[PDB]
Amino acid sequence: MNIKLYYVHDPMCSWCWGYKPTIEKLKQQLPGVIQFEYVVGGLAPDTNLPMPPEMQQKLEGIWKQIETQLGTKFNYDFWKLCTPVRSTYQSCRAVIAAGFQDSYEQMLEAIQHAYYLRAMPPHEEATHLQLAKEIGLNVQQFKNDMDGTLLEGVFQDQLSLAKSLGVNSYPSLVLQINDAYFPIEVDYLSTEPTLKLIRERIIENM
Amino acid sequence: MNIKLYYVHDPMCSWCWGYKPTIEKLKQQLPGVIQFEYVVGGLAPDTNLPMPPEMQQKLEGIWKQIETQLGTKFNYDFWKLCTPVRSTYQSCRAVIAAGFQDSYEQMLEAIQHAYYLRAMPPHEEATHLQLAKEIGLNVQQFKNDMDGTLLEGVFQDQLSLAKSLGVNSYPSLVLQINDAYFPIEVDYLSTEPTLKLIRERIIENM
Ligand SMILES: [Mg+2]
Repeated sequence: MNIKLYYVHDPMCSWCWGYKPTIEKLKQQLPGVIQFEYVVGGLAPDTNLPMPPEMQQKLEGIWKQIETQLGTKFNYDFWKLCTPVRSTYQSCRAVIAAGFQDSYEQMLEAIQHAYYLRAMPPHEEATHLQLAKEIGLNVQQFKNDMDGTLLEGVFQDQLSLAKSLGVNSYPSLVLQINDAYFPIEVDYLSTEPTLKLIRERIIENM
Repeated sequence: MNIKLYYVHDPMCSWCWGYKPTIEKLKQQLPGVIQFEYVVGGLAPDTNLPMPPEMQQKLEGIWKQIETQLGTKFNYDFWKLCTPVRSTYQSCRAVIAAGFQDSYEQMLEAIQHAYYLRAMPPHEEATHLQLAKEIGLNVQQFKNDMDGTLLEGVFQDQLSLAKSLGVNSYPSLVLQINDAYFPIEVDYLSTEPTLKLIRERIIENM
């Protein structure tokens, strides 16, 4: 029997940044027989149009919700210092490209820190290349990888997979057992109920 | 995947009687893939040696501990009304003979109630016959099965199975997953920690 937990996220998703300490603990605690697979869900298509000011006020107020409920840190200067753009695809391509040099998780964290703490635009090339350097990547290979057809192939496969798993919001977990798929509820604060749900599913399917 | 939970017990073990409501709940709650198997371990070989006063007092003090810790019921008149004998192989034969007529659990409970509640001597043949009659067994067949070499064989095989499973004392639980065996700690007051131990072990071996 073949068992996999998909974690469907976006580097620019606020709740996923709120979820970070728990999903990392979850992945560490998961039994070794379960593969863990990240899937970018692709929160917003490529675009250069600046975010209209109502959408900016909304997203800012969501950061404050997450801070209140989860204790998550945000540098609110992002809304003052940057021109926010509703576009997340480049940041998904950056994490996948970093994954080619075995640094998927290091780049994911670096983009979340950039966006939520460092007041840096997470959709910009300048940010991605500055992060690639900081994280120790071969910057030139990372830049060629971002622009190659191999990466658009991988990226497209993950966007289709997120829709195929039935995911329309982030973060989401889906557990696969052979040919069957089971959504798993996210618990933001604790790993214990999530592991219970996973073990229970596996055992009901034996 | 072949999964089996062995419960190793003796009808005349007083902690097994203290365990009874929890082990019965456990057996009801077990996921359907796990088979439950009773194994008699044979606390003490056949004998007529009278239990002397110091051991009668030690065993009665254990009954009090069990009552204090678990709320278990005892009729202490056993200690005034009977001549106790530490001899349990016959009582193990009796539950196996009742199992030949699909009444293993009914005879096990009738022996516990006879010993702990009815102040009846649990090692005496007259007790076994009386319980066989009270639970509605074919009494003639029960006596033939008790005296036969067939039952002696099944009984010796249980004594060897219990020792093979690593068990010297009761109650004990051992989980078999294919060819691997895992001791599972007993929790006298609830099933939830024990089910979690079982689920964790199964997922850790697949
Ligand atoms: Mg004795």
